[PDB]
Amino acid sequence: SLALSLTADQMVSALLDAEPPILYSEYDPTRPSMMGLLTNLADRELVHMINWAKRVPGFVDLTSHDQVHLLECAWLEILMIGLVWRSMEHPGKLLFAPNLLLDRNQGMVEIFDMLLATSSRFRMMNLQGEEFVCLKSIILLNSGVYTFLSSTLKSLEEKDHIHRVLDKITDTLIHLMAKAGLTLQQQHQRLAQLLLILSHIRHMSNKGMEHLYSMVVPSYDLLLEMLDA
Amino acid sequence: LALSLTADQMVSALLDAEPPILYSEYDPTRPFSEASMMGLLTNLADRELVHMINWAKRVPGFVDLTSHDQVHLLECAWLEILMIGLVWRSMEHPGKLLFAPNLLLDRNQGKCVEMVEIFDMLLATSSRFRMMNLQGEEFVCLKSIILLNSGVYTFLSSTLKSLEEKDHIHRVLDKITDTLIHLMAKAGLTLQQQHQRLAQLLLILSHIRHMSNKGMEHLYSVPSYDLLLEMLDA
Ligand SMILES: COc1ccc(N(CC(F)(F)F)S(=O)(=O)[C@@H]2C[C@@H]3O[C@H]2C(c2ccc(OCCCN4CCCCC4)cc2)=C3c2ccc(O)cc2)cc1
Ligand SMILES: COc1ccc(N(CC(F)(F)F)S(=O)(=O)[C@@H]2C[C@@H]3O[C@H]2C(c2ccc(OCCCN4CCCCC4)cc2)=C3c2ccc(O)cc2)cc1
Repeated sequence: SLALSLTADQMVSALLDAEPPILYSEYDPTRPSMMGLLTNLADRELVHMINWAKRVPGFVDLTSHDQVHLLECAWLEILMIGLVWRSMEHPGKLLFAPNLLLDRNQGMVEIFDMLLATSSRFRMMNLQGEEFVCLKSIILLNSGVYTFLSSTLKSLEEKDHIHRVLDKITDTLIHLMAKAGLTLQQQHQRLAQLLLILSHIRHMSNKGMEHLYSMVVPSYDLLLEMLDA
Repeated sequence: LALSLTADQMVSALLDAEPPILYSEYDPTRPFSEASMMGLLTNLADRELVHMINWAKRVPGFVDLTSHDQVHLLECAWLEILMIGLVWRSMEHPGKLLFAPNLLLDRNQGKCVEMVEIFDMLLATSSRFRMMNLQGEEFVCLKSIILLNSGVYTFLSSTLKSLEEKDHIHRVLDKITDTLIHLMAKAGLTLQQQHQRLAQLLLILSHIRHMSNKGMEHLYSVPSYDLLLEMLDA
């Protein structure tokens, strides 16, 4: 596997090159709904996410089935971390798209507040683009790894592979911090601080999901089809 | 005092603060029904909660926070703490959850649901801990991280006080991180292995959050603010 042979700098480069573009809401600036705009935006982001996933080093070494399970578990967290990153330089506001910039007053409010808090945390920490892409990849690989239903040798090799790629991403994060001039202590601390926020993103994704089942999630089969294509 | 602790004193303080393992209500009618399974687990959890508050009060830095912030952290973290305790106890019992020494359940007895899905996840966490050879000293660090980290991002914070509280939480979390690293360095791990193992332990916390959320979601009808406040004051 090419992925396990990458240096820190090549891992960063691969992830930066794979980044999807920032998409616009289909809001017509000449025409005078919220869920409609977000749904349409998310549906377009999802197509890019599948193609971005395929470019995350190590991801395509997995079976199609395991690729889908990871996307199933991670998709909402990935959209959410994207949103939080885009919003970082806009305190008090969520930048769903350049033409859909919302404050607290608008759009559940609970989930909004949590997204804003994550954004403030990223700002306070001076989160860098290179760090962002590492975290986004970690979410993809980590979110679904503990819930693989299979007991075959293959499933064991797949889990092991995921853990090895996650270790590479960890090495990458540490290398970026050492290059930026952080001491060893600061490196371990900052890595912990970044990984701990992932647990908040899991939470937000779960609450988002919970607030939905008062009323569509991409199915296994839909995701499998999108991967195959 | 908490920010002046060395790695070794932090470990010591956490080890000394560990709550006892409780027993489930003696001699329930077996086999279990949904109602009585939930009855036994609820009673067990309610008793564990009192000990958890006493344990929390001894986590270095926790009692420096306002009562209000102490409660908010326990509110967000309590189920994750019970869950990580269960996973730790179950580590040396593959395929089984050790709710208590006298309540050791295998997957088959999860099917008393609406349960089995969350059981499977708990078992997977237990196997992950086993495979990684998770040590007691590491466990107590992780459990403290959950307490301090789970509720820290959802402080409705405008005041300088709220900012100093959050800063304090982050400084104590940094100390726990240093502590975990020190334990790993002492155990003989290289620098690379140290960073990797720390990452692997912290990433499991995200799965424990998930299990806590799903547990909550599968609840078809939580310790109140007032209960938690009262237990802290006492
Ligand atoms: C269905 O899944 C959820 C889960 C939670 C919520 N939410 C409202 C709550 F149900 F919770 F009340 S939410 O958590 O607040 C969610 C976070 C943020 O706001 C919502 C939203 C958001 C809306 C709608 C959507 O549908 C797209 C999926 C529909 N498609 C998938 C497969 C093809 C056909 C159907 C996804 C995402 C956001 C978003 C958007 C973009 C972004 O780049 C970043 C963030 C809403 C929907
Ligand atoms: C039988 O039907 C199900 C259905 C699902 C599950 N669950 C999945 C499974 F665990 F079986 F795999 S579970 O819902 O996720 C939940 C996790 C675990 O089992 C339940 C339970 C649990 C019960 C109750 C409770 O407090 C109840 C209320 C507490 N008090 C608050 C204020 C005063 C009044 C009440 C907390 C916790 C557990 C526990 C318990 C202790 C522990 O040390 C570790 C774990 C289990 C059985």
